[PDB]
Amino acid sequence: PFVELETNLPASRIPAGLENRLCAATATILDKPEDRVSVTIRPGMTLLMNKSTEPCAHLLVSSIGVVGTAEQNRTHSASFFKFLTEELSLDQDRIVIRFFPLEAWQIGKKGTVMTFL
Amino acid sequence: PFVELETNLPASRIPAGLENRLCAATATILDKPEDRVSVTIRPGMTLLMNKSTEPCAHLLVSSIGVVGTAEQNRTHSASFFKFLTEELSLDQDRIVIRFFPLEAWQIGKKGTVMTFL
Amino acid sequence: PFVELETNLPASRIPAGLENRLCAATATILDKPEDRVSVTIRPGMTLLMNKSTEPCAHLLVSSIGVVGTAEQNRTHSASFFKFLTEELSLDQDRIVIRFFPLEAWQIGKKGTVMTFL
Ligand SMILES: *c1cc(-c2ccccc2)ncn1
Ligand SMILES: *c1cc(-c2ccccc2)ncn1
Ligand SMILES: *c1cc(-c2ccccc2)ncn1
Ligand SMILES: [Cl-]
Ligand SMILES: [Cl-]
Ligand SMILES: [Cl-]
Ligand SMILES: [Cl-]
Ligand SMILES: [Cl-]
Ligand SMILES: [Cl-]
Ligand SMILES: [Cl-]
Ligand SMILES: [Cl-]
Ligand SMILES: [Cl-]
Ligand code: NA
Ligand code: NA
Ligand code: NA
Repeated sequence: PFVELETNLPASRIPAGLENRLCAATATILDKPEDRVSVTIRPGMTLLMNKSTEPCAHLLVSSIGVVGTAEQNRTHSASFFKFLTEELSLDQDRIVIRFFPLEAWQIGKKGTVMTFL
Repeated sequence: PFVELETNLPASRIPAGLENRLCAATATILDKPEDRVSVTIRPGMTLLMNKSTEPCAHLLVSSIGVVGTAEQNRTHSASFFKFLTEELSLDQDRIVIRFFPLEAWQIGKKGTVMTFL
Repeated sequence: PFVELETNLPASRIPAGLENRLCAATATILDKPEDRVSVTIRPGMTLLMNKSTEPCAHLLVSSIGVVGTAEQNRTHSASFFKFLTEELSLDQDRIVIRFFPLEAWQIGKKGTVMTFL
């Protein structure tokens, strides 16, 4: 899986180790091996949500066949929201998630793609 | 909708309130409620366009069923281009747009997904 | 094509001209005109890979009908990996690639979309 957290919060205001905790949370929420989860945090960007620029964040979740249905994404969202709101000290209205399902043929590792690994 | 503007222009060189104006422009161009439009600006990144690193920008537009056909995207592009070129003081050749259609099941809000809202 | 390199390496530690060289490498690897290749580099972001935050990078490759099959992506990956590992001084285990196929109708240029150009 790939998890990206983009926020208008400055790096300094972002809880140390958030990437680690988020890595773990992801593996659990999506039920994928922790050591294959990639976390990326882009802090200090300019963000506007609900015509407001108070602190807020976007969470992008990309994974293979686990985020392709409103069914499971609802469950995921709940978990992630619970995680982020807590960690970042933000209210639900200041967090949005986007799920992108992927396929092994589009993921490249060790000079090839998942498909041949 | 989700609008992301990534540029090699420094934050300082980016017109104050651009996110607000872009938020409004988006709602109009795509005909979606203004209060549900998310704008993100990543300034000061390294960008190369046409083997050149002079100022330029990328606009990413994600929305539900309104950017899925060359038909409507042509209309959108025209509007967005008119907006950006003006605002950013860039020529057409220094701006590129990418449209990504989305589906409520992949958008998470308030601990669930659009699908159940 | 669109190539994005996101890394936890600081801008200063990123080899001067990397975008240019990467632009060229892309055109070659994907066999698309060099002057239509867009390169973006986001340095100094927070990245965790294999539960580790040592230097690492993500490469996102978006293009029209050339990165849609494990077949060709394997070839691409090999090339890109060879390029990045070399340039960035990173081992294979610290680089991940993601391929996103696109369609002219979703790419906007000169106030319209590729489709009408
Ligand atoms: C998330 C997970 C993976 C992956 C790769 C190998 C084995 C398990 C999981 N790849 C990309 N993103
Ligand atoms: C753009 C628009 C929306 C949205 C959500 C609720 C009601 C209207 C529009 N969501 C995501 N992106
Ligand atoms: C990559 C390549 C192109 C493009 C545009 C015009 C002519 C050739 C190639 N567009 C977007 N990304
Ligand atoms: Cl920051
Ligand atoms: Cl902001
Ligand atoms: Cl996965
Ligand atoms: Cl800046
Ligand atoms: Cl630049
Ligand atoms: Cl929408
Ligand atoms: Cl940096
Ligand atoms: Cl890091
Ligand atoms: Cl292309
Ligand atoms: Na951070
Ligand atoms: Na800005
Ligand atoms: Na750079």
